[PDB]
Amino acid sequence: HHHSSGLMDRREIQRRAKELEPWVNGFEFEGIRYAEDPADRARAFYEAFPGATRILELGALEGADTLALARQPGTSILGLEGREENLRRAEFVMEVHGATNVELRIADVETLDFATLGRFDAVLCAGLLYHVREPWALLKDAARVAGIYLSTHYWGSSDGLETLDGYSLDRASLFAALENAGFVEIEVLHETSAEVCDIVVVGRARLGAQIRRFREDGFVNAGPVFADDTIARLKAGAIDLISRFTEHGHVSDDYWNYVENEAPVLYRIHNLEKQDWAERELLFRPELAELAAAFVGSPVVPTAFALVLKEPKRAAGVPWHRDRANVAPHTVCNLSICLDTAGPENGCLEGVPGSHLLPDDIDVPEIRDGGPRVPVPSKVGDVIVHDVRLVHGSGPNPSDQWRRTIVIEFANPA
Ligand code: NI
Repeated sequence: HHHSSGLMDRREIQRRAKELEPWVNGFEFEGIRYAEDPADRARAFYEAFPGATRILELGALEGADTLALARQPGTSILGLEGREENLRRAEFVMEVHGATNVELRIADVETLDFATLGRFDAVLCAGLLYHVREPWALLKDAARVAGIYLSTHYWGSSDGLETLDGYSLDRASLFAALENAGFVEIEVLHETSAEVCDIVVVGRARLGAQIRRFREDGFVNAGPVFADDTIARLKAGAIDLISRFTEHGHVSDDYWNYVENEAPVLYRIHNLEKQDWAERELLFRPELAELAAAFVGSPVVPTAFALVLKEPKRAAGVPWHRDRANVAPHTVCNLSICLDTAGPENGCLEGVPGSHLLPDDIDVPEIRDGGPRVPVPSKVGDVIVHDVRLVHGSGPNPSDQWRRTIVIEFANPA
């Protein structure tokens, strides 16, 4: 009757499950109760954060929620646990279900330097905020690593919960802790009583909302990234390149130019990383690939470099188009380091929101004239991120100002 298998054998699953006793929530697997709704909350979690490929769970006892979040493909999970018993139980659960895309670490979140972990797309704080003696600092530490699925409790109001370090948690001190942490975009999904109450909120800080709009609209002004110096060096090198055709007498296949009397107008420097640059190293700065990584996916590689130029007065517009249409949405993005201030009357970016989520075969003039054609204002230093499927264009620059921009294409190696 024996000497056979199981549909790891269920006998061995029973042995190692009984070996790690006691279990706090038990352990079931394929129907059988071995020891005495995470998938639902996980689907809600990905409904709140759709493009998450680098999630970080906090307080992953037994890995119940961890396994749930690891179901979605292309996902990498780091789960931190305080007690090593629960850690070995969770490691066991991952071993059984075959979740090879999960790392479980033993770490106390109360005395942990959160900068060591890195940057994460989303953070799951499921039922532990009411275990720390100062939860606001926990939320702040969460903000340093762009979105949180918080599921916690709160206390009515009437009874005075003193006033400790600026916070009374009640509801006011909760939303004030999330606000002071950095999460400016808060959405309550589920929630009251005179004493113990429950609440489940979603939080997006700066860069997080930028991800939301980049996914919905297809383009975002993600502000600056560099800490002084290198941007002005990029501008100086760029003007150093424009002076080759203008001030000197340069000519090559990468100086794209186009009637009578007036000199040919230069509008694009193709293959910018390959040209004679003293500052092309700045094209490989980690902040750029890190930003494009935060918007697209974690492993990003720069695929194309270019320098688009709007000369003063003479510069004409660029027709509306999609850069590439043979890729899935939210897969390849363009970053645009704006070396000059750009306004609607200066030849700045214009996009049709949501056009990146349209089919492959389209008629560009219909999408263009249909609209809306919304402009993307930018200051010198801002970085514009947009999807390659986005239908985008601009008008001409008839004013005295230049309008120079560095465009770099970041894509997933797949
Ligand atoms: Ni384009």
